[PDB]
Amino acid sequence: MKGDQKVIEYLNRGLRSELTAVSQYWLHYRMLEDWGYKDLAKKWRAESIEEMAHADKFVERILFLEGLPNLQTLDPLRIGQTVKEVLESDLAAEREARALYQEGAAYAASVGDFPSKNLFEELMGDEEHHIDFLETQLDLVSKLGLELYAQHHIGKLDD
Amino acid sequence: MKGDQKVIEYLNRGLRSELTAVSQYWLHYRMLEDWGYKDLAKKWRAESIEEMAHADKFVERILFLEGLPNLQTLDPLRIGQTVKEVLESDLAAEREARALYQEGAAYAASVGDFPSKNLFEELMGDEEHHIDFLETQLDLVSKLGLELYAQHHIGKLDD
Amino acid sequence: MKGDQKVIEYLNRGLRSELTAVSQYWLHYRMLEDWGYKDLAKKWRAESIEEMAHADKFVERILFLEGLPNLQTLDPLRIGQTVKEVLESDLAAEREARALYQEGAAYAASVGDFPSKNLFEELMGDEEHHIDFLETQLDLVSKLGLELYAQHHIGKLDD
Amino acid sequence: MKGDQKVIEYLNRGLRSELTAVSQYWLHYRMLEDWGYKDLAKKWRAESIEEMAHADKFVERILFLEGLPNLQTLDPLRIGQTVKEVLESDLAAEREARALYQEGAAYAASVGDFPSKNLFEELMGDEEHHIDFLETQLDLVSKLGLELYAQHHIGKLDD
Amino acid sequence: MKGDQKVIEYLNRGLRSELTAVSQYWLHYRMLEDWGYKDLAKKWRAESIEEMAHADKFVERILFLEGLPNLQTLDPLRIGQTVKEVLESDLAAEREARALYQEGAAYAASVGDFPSKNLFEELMGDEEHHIDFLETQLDLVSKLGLELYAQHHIGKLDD
Amino acid sequence: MKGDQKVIEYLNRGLRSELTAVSQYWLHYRMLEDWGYKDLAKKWRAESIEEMAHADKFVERILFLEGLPNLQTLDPLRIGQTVKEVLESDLAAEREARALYQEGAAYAASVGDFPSKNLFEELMGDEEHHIDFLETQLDLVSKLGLELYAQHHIGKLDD
Amino acid sequence: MKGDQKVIEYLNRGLRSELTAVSQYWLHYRMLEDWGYKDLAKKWRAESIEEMAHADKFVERILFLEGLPNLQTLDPLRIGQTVKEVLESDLAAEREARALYQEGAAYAASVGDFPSKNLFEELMGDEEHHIDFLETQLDLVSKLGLELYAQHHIGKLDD
Amino acid sequence: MKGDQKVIEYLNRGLRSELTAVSQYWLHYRMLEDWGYKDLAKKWRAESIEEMAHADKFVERILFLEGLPNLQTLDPLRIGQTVKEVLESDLAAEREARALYQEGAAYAASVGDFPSKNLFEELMGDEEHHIDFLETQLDLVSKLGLELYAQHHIGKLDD
Amino acid sequence: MKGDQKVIEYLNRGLRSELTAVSQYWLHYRMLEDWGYKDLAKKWRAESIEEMAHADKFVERILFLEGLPNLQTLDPLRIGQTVKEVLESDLAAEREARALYQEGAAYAASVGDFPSKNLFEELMGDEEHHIDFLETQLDLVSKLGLELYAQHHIGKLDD
Amino acid sequence: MKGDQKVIEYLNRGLRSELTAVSQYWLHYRMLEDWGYKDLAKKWRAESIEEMAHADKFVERILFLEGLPNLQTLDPLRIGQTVKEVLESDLAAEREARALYQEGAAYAASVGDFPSKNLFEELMGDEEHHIDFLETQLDLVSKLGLELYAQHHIGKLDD
Amino acid sequence: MKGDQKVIEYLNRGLRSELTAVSQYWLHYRMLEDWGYKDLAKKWRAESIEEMAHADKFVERILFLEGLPNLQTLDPLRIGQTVKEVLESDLAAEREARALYQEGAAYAASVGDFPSKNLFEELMGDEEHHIDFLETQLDLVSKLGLELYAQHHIGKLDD
Ligand code: HEM
Ligand code: HEM
Ligand code: HEM
Ligand SMILES: [Fe+3]
Ligand SMILES: [Fe+3]
Ligand SMILES: [Fe+3]
Ligand SMILES: [Fe+3]
Ligand SMILES: [Fe+3]
Ligand SMILES: [Fe+3]
Ligand SMILES: [Fe+3]
Ligand SMILES: [Fe+3]
Ligand SMILES: [Fe+3]
Ligand SMILES: [Fe+3]
Ligand SMILES: [Fe+3]
Ligand SMILES: [Fe+3]
Ligand SMILES: [Fe+3]
Ligand SMILES: [Fe+3]
Ligand SMILES: [Fe+3]
Ligand SMILES: [Fe+3]
Ligand SMILES: [Fe+3]
Ligand SMILES: [Fe+3]
Ligand SMILES: [Fe+3]
Ligand SMILES: [Fe+3]
Ligand SMILES: [Fe+3]
Ligand SMILES: [Fe+3]
Repeated sequence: MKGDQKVIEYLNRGLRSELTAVSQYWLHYRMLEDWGYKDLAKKWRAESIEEMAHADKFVERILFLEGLPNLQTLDPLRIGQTVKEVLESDLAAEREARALYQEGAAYAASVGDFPSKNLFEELMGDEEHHIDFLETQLDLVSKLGLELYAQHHIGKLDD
Repeated sequence: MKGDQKVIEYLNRGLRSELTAVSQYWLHYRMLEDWGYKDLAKKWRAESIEEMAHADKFVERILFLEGLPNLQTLDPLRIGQTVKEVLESDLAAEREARALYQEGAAYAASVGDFPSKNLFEELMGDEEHHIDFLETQLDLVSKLGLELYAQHHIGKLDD
Repeated sequence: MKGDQKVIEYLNRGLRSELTAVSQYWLHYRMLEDWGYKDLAKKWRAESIEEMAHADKFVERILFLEGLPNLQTLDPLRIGQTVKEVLESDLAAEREARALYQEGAAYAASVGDFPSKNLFEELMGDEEHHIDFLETQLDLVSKLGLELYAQHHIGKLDD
Repeated sequence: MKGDQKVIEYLNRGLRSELTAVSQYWLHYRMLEDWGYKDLAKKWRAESIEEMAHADKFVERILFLEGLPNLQTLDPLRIGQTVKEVLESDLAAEREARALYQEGAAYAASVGDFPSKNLFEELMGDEEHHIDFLETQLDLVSKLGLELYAQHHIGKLDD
Repeated sequence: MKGDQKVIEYLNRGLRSELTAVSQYWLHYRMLEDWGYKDLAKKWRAESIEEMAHADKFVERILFLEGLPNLQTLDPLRIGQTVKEVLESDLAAEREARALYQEGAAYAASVGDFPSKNLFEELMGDEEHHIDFLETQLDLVSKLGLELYAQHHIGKLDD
Repeated sequence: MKGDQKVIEYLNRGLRSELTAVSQYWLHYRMLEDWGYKDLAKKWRAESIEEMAHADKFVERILFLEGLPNLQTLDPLRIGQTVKEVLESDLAAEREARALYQEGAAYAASVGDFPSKNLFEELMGDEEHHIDFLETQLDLVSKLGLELYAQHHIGKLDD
Repeated sequence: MKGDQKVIEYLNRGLRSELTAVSQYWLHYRMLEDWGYKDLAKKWRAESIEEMAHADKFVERILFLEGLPNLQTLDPLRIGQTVKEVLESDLAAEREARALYQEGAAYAASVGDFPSKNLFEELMGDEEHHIDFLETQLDLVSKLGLELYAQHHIGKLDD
Repeated sequence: MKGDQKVIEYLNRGLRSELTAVSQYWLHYRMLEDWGYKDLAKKWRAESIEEMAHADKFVERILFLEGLPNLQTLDPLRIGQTVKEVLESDLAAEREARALYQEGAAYAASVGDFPSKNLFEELMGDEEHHIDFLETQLDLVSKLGLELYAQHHIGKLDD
Repeated sequence: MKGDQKVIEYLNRGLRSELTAVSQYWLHYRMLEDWGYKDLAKKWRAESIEEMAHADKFVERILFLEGLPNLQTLDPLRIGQTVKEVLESDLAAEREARALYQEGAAYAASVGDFPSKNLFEELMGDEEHHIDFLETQLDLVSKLGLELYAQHHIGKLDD
Repeated sequence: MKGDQKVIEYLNRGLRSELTAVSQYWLHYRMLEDWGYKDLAKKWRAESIEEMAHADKFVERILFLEGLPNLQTLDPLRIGQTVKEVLESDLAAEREARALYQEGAAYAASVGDFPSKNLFEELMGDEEHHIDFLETQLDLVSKLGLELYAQHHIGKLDD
Repeated sequence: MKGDQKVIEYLNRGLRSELTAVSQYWLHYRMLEDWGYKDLAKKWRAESIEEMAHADKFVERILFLEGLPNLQTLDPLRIGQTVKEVLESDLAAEREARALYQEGAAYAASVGDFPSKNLFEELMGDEEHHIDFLETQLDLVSKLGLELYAQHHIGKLDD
């Protein structure tokens, strides 16, 4: 069905945001695993897979609206080299995603593309849940210190 | 609860749209069965039953808002006499439904009737899924030709 | 995440509305049980627990937006002393809740806080379902009289 | 059955005390969840639900004794801004509940209302168990320091 | 163990009160069955069996305290000739049982026989639950009229 | 085994009584169903089948005693045209059956045919149970009025 | 159904007999338990519950015959203070019950009330089974002496 | 319990009748098996075991009534030497049993020993069922001839 | 929570009383096993374990009230050298425990420590059940002689 | 079987050692629970129950050897008031138990009482396992500090 | 492995002891069965089978140590002709076995054959368990008399 070109543009900007989140969370999952925080690594793997679903939803909507999904590039990655830097890096990216979806939802509503508006509003609520999670971890690092926070999430050793 | 009269009017126009879709999909299901495309007939039966649910949701909302649901008339039916004409007939009807729900949702939002707005936005997304399906079938008829497309969906013979 | 102060205010006004509904439905459940209408008492218990979930959703959102949830006060209770007065008391409260959520949803939409808007629109639809229920009971009391209506819902005696 | 008016006043004071504890524990559950202490949040949610049952027990006894349960107001809430302050706030409240139920039980015994006396004595023992739990948490904070105590109860990360 | 003689006299008075309630409720169960109110008959059969357990509890305590249980006589029965009269007859009896157990409990406490005090307080609470049930049935008769109340509890016809 | 001729006569008079009861209850079952009292209709069907068993027991005994069972005629039917007339019609027939079996049992005892006496005494007790049922329904119609009595037994609507 | 007045009198005399047996067996069950003969106590509990069923059958028949069941008084109790006196006390009561039922059955037969006759003949056979049991226990006490007889039935100690 | 001496005499005459039936049916079972009519032999074994139960019931009643059961002698056996003679022999014995029980039941009723009367009336009905069976077999031999009747009941050959 | 010092002294006296009962019953269990009365040994083992739970209840309450539980000493043990002496020794001890808990409960009530009062009243009732058991065993020894009583409880031989 | 008197003395000294260990571990279990170290409390409860088994084994052996078990007194308790003092207190007691059993085993071996020797050698090995446990906990407190050690064993909060 | 000759001698003396115990317990099992004490017979059968295992353990060890097991002769049997003589006979034999194993264990320890020492110490402990059993039975015969002791163990009659 031919879609509004500017909505398609916002969907492709959202696709690039999600592809950045997928790789930034996956690399941070494998860095947390390499550092030995196996329970933090488990959660970051699961968050990267949640963003993979979001990327797919954008690809599907762009094709339905007869646009061309662009998966060639990502937004710049932010790679942390301590557990606190990983939390901070992912929080900054997720704030930028939320603001993009707020703008995409308002734009789509202004042209009557309510199903696209509802996809951006659904993803904006999911990114505020990711933000809540990341802010909470940084709250614990502030109140307990980074070493008590991270030690709690080392996890179990493999068989 | 007494509703906005113009919202009730949009809900009754949507009810008439859905009653037309129910009968137009059911007659096309039974025409596809009569022609021998039993897998296409199965899908059209299921789409007619999805529109029956949509009609019921409009009847329920109109009564809650103390209006009088009107099931006496349908919009003009479009009856195809080849498989491609059936696809084209149902696509034209479903585009008209989507545009009605886009307008009903915007109107209800402008008067603060957010539950009615959300019913129209939910049905608008479901009709874009029906549109996607119908456009895809016409894409296959364009790329393969009608006879290869239809032959694939003849289905199994009855016991 | 720091939220819009006026949205936080609407969420706290909604929290007070729900805390009033929880206690007003719970007291009416126990009054209906004391009067012997055990099937009406069962339904009012379940409605009070639905409003407990709504109160919790407001507390969670206010904290996420870094506000301070205020559970200290309720709106004035309306306590019925006949079954019809209980129906009327709860209907008047639920109409006031619906109108508050309609205004909170419109305000949050105007500042781009779409997840808060969607929480108010979800609760507004749930309160219209509660309104529908309460209006229907008062319709039956109007058409049958209070004693036939209430006698039907006396229920079973305890073992 | 018409009850002693002063016993009904103690039962209503108890109802206010429990309504305060329900909301103080629930807000503290959601604050501990917001801060990331998910095992402390689980336990405060369960203690709030224990106080909801106590509130219900008072509403039921007041109606049986033909009084009017008053759910309009709470005692002043004490909201803590650190985990230690939440423990201290709830301990102060629960000490005041215990002393009220000690007095309610003695009064009801002095007028022969032994079923009400036994409700106040049952709830006094329950509040001493709550007091023992909160004193134990403060004892751990005193011996280990707040950060070690609170880190132990961060809990597991959500799927 | 040799008991206080006056506590054994209160226990025997209680035994007579329960034997009266067993027979008054059983005759009323069979009268309600004879009249055709099979759901009211089921409930009075179960209340009679509850009073049989109370009678047994008194026989057991009297023998442990080395007294002689007296089952020879009952208090005067009150037999109702309409459903409302059966409710009133059993309410009057149960008010007299409650007042006896209030006095038995106070006496036994004053001589330190706390296990007997606790048997009388347990049975006083049970009789207040019976009193609450019978007051509730009379409340329904007052609000709906006897015929609507009794018709609801006719029950099902036997296979 | 050749039986007493006069006992055989009483057994054949009892067979005619039962054949009348079978058809009078079956026709009243189908009249109650036609009028919409489906729970009364269920009970009357079951009572007609109980009388079918009684008819068969008479046929079996008459043949054992080498008599000729006569199923050609019935006693005059009493057909009610309101629910109260159906109750009254069946009560009058069942009183006549009971009196016949009382006389048959006394006659058979006077000639030493104790197995026939015991068949009449067993059926006389079963007809007093049917009488008890019918008297109870007429008691409820007297105390509640016919419309409250019958409305309670309308039953459930068919799928 | 209006019954023979003198049959009703015999049924009420039988009801008083059974109410005496219920309480005399229950008190002897609890005396045997208090003395430590737990297997004798089990059997006496079960015999008291058999007499409770017999009392109920008299109440049901008296109401069917439109009489007034009288549960106000018992025949004089016979309370044993050794195991042999308990056996002797219950045997004397049960002989008096059997003779009453023999007379009630003969009277009811003389007026044609065969269902009442059969209730008295059924209870007379059950009381001869109780007599057989009690005579057998006294036979064992005669042949073995009371202490060997009673020691065998001390039973098992409670967990 | 000391019984009526003449009732005891009738019970002992009935015991002798049953002991004769047990042995006469058992010998005929084994003669029918020896002749090869295995289905007739099965039925005669089962009838002999039914008479064993009847003999035991007489022994039990005689002892309860403090008489001395006499199992020393039987009534003269009638031994058939063809299948028809076996049927005829057992029919003549069973007619004599039925007449004895008719007289025993009338005698016991005349002295008020209703439980003994009911044992004789129960056995008289069971012997009329045995008579019915035996008369039916002789009816088939009369209508089909002995060889067709007996051939049908040869049965299956043993593994 | 800081407790009343004199209530803590009664709780410690109770703890000493229970520690004495645990060891007196356990030594008596092993003496009855040594003598071969295996069913009496099973029951004394279980009563000792009941007193272990009572001891624990006192240690828990004393620590909650911030006292120091004293397990260093026992009251003087009474060791029996025959089965009758073991019964008498344990009865004397349990009478002293019961009187202590009667006094502890009255004292705690007089200072408003109702949870401690209720622990002493619960244990007073439990010790009256122990007293009833031991009095019953002595009653059997008095009526049957010690050898018949003890032989019944020798029990089964081990595999 | 009459045992060596000095072996019996060593068994009674061992019984006193175990009774001291039972109460010292049980009081420390309840102190650790009161302080909030629920996983340490679980382990100390289990160790106290292991010592209860050891006490019982001494009672059984002393009775077999015809001695008199003495449970009247304990060795002086050592009560810790920090987690490290509890570990130290129990280690000092368990070293004294091990040395007693080493001496008892050598003595019993010198008089040929090999089953008693093997009971002391079995308990000496079990007390070295308890020593190993306690030394390991004190090793962790030395290497990590008391607060890290104890925080790890706080455990889970109760439902 | 070639063993110490004197250890082999002690093992063969122990084998002869066990073969004597096997046959002496088996003959006493069958004498107790013949006299009718079926529960004593069951226990003696099981004890004979325990000694069969002990005999086998000696045969196995003697062969491992390259000796020649000698099963040709037994020690003199002691055959009781009353239940008390059977108990006394088996106790005297088992005391002699225990003393032999005490000496065998000390001898084997003196030559370093610790596995043989441990076999003798294991059997010495098992024979002290058999001694305990037998002494206990003789204790019961002393306190109750032989006839009360033996009557308790007559057991159940065979199907
Ligand atoms: C802050 C105000 C309250 C909040 C946020 C709240 C929240 C909740 C929630 C979320 C549940 C369901 C718990 C679950 O299923 O896991 C619940 C249960 C319950 N609440 Fe409340 N509640 C509140 C006030 C009350 C009041 C005022 C009463 C009665 C006076 C009450 C009585 C109950 C009872 C009895 C249940 C358990 C119901 C059952 O298990 O069937 N609640 N509440
Ligand atoms: C009117 C006099 C009484 C009547 C008609 C009566 C009737 C009954 C019936 C029919 C049951 C069996 C209920 C069932 O299984 O559904 C029963 C149970 C019982 N009755 Fe009575 N009863 C009477 C007096 C008593 C007395 C005087 C006592 C004791 C003082 C007693 C104690 C019990 C107990 C304890 C049971 C339940 C037994 C169990 O569940 O194991 N009853 N009674
Ligand atoms: C004579 C001193 C004692 C002896 C011989 C003893 C013996 C025993 C034995 C053998 C058991 C396990 C029972 C079974 O599993 O069948 C046990 C259980 C128990 N004991 Fe003791 N005990 C003694 C003192 C104590 C003391 C002083 C306390 C507490 C103050 C105590 C508290 C318990 C509890 C609570 C259990 C049951 C534990 C459970 O079921 O989880 N015991 N005792
Ligand atoms: Fe995303
Ligand atoms: Fe995200
Ligand atoms: Fe649709
Ligand atoms: Fe559609
Ligand atoms: Fe709500
Ligand atoms: Fe609501
Ligand atoms: Fe509370
Ligand atoms: Fe609390
Ligand atoms: Fe009661
Ligand atoms: Fe009651
Ligand atoms: Fe019939
Ligand atoms: Fe009938
Ligand atoms: Fe009876
Ligand atoms: Fe009886
Ligand atoms: Fe027979
Ligand atoms: Fe027969
Ligand atoms: Fe205790
Ligand atoms: Fe005790
Ligand atoms: Fe130990
Ligand atoms: Fe240890
Ligand atoms: Fe051996
Ligand atoms: Fe042995």
